[PDB]
Amino acid sequence: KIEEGKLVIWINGDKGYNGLAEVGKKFEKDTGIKVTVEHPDKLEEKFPQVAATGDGPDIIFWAHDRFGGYAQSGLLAEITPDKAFQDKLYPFTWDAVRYNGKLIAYPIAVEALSLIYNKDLLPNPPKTWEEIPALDKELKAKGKSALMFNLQEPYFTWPLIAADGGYAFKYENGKYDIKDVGVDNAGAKAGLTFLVDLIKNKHMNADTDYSIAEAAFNKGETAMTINGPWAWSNIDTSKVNYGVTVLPTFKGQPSKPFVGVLSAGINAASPNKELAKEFLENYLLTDEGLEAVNKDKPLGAVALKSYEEELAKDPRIAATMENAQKGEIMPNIPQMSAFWYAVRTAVINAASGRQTVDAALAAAQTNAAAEFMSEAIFQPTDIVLAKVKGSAWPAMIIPNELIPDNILKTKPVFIIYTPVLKFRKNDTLKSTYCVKFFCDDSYIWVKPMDMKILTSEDCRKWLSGKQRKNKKLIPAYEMAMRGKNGIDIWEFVEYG
Ligand SMILES: OC[C@H]1O[C@H](O[C@H]2[C@H](O)[C@@H](O)[C@@H](O)O[C@@H]2CO)[C@H](O)[C@@H](O)[C@@H]1O
Repeated sequence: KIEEGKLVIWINGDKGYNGLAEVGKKFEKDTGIKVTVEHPDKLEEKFPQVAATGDGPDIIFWAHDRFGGYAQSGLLAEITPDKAFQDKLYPFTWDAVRYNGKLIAYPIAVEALSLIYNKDLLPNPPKTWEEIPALDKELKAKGKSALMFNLQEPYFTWPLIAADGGYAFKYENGKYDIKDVGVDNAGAKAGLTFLVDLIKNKHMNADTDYSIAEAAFNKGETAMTINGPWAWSNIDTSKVNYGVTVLPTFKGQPSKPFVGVLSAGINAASPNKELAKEFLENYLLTDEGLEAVNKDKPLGAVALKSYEEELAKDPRIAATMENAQKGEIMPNIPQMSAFWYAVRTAVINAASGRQTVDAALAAAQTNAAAEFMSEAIFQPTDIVLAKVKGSAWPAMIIPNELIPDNILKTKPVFIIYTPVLKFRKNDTLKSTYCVKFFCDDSYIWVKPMDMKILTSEDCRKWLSGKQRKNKKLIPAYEMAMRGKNGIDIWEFVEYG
């Protein structure tokens, strides 16, 4: 599906993807390059499993917190803007997408959750979470409720959990300590206990989700919701008379939203990196590109200084920014998805009554500390199943140092092997690889989507079943069942 000459773009379903697709059409009009914007379910979960397959996007949009994990797994291409372009965006938005000294994406916009409230039902929103049980009593008498927001995603409940001292990873001396997790300390427990009590006393329901909360507020059934800038569009349509303001305090301390930077990363496996850079820098990251997206669904405070000086007059933006300053910029470290999943499970189990607050958070604490497992990155000397198309044939990835010069010339448009002989590793996925087939000795250039890692257990399973009835592939599989240790790759290149 991904192929040279075209762009496939993924962005989340709550973002202004029709607006983004209008920028895509402008790009297609001027350049002839087709742009397809998609918004699949669970895209932040899917990207790592399909980035190296034919089903990956060239460009992925998400909050920066997922991008450290992607980069550690080699899925993101390094971004290389000159000083002039960097000067166009705020420094702190670049740092959000800096990973191990490298720029790993283009920042787009800054997102924080705010308290949104119906100015008709409630001209004086509570400054404190504590006021809300009594406020809901009063509103229940009038056929309404005080507050509804998405309880299925920890993003929305984290500000309350963090208010009295909950945190993700301890930050000191400019680095995150991954073994110091603040998920089950007395503060986090206090905040999640408050949430569960709101449920128990019937002021909120445990299965309220994004669209339930959205419909409810937009129809005037609830005085308040908690949401981001992307949601202001549908409230405008509603003609609910609404304000956007600072989240309530908990035990006198501000709610502390995790702040996100919507960012666009480029798939390291993509053959369209230069096109992707042209689209992002020259079409999206301009006043008119960003405006088209923002008029579909508000971006928040954009990273682009020129367009932001316009947007910054909006009091809804100022409120976002105030909440952002009371919260934390999310870490981009690879441990973040394990943290999010751990806390997601904890909140859903506690709110539903399926587990206590103490036991839910204690399990989340240990889970959030699990060692991060990066996706493997195709390396030279790796043993693969390679498709000439052409049927899949066992082969070895050849390092550039060993590639016969004639074969180099046909290339598409350190691992220490020996004290003197070292192979530069692949830092990321590549758009093309030079492999050499076993018991065949021919070379080919392949895309990653046409390679699959081949283990020895893979070989046996093949050499044990009905697949062995295909005789021509037996010596191939049985050379590769040896593993890369059992093959002198210098010999294999030199003499077959
Ligand atoms: O709830 C966990 C989730 O939080 C954040 O996801 C946000 C995203 O940043 C926003 O742009 C918006 O779309 O809502 C999402 C939550 O529904 C993290 O970015 C994400 O990694 C995390 O899993």
